[PDB]
Amino acid sequence: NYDPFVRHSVTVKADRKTAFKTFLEGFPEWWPNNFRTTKVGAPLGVDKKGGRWYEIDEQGEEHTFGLIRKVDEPDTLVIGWRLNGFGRIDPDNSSEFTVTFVADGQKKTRVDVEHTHFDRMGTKHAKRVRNGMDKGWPTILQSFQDKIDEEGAKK
Repeated sequence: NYDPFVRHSVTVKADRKTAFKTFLEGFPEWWPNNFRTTKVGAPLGVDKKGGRWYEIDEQGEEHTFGLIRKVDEPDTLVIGWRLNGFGRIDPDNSSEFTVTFVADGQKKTRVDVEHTHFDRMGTKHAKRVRNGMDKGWPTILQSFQDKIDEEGAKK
């Protein structure tokens, strides 16, 4: 991905409702990278009323934030990139990925994320992305589907 286009696809075990919940409404409460404090797992994570991904930073609530331009219910989320591992550099502006949750009636949901702007824009752009995405974002998706599995049929 990212060189041509970057796409995220996960399979949710309990409908688009839980996919959206676990992706937006619950940012820092699952089991991935989002469990570390002031990294991506402080008592906040995502702001529903304003539309941005950020946590309460220890220095004074001044965290890099995910640029939500569209919060379209449990369906689609168009957000610009922020930062994951807290050990990486990102512009906190462009990137932009359209999160498309494709609902499966049997309480299943395949999300297909179209991401194309910042990372695609060449070696160094994608290189600064890889600086801390590699052990975060893909891993987020794992624990993401895993806690969703809990909400669905793990228990």
